[PDB]
Amino acid sequence: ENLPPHIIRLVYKEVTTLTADPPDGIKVFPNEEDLTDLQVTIEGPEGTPYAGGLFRMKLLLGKDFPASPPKGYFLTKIFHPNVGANGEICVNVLKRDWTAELGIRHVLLTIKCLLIHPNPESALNEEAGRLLLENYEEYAARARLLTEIHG
Ligand code: NA
Repeated sequence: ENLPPHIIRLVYKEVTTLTADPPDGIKVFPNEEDLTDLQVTIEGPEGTPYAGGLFRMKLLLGKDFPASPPKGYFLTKIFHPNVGANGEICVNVLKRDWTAELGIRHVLLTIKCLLIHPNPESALNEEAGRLLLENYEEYAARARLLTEIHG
């Protein structure tokens, strides 16, 4: 398409490998019609305020993938410093150490890991970031309540 044939091949193969052998806690649900839009679920890790939740999310392979990371959104509502009001996952965090040799597997691991260790210094959710830093117990409680409803 607007993606080079070698990127198409590499994406399709990497998505197949993710269907068969995903990171623990992660499942992928490829769309046969749009290679560029990938639905994913991530289990809220134990030992975090997201424990027990199943978080639906999607990746959109934009203009400049793999020069830039895919765009990520949580579809499951969440109270997390790095997730904005439309469910967008902070681009600046996803871009840390990004190079074009990275792919979908790294993006999904980075998101899963972000549930365990948020980065409130790059807060899209200003209140989440503030509470995490100033009153963690209240951050955790808000996040646990939302996880009970939405996860
Ligand atoms: Na962090």
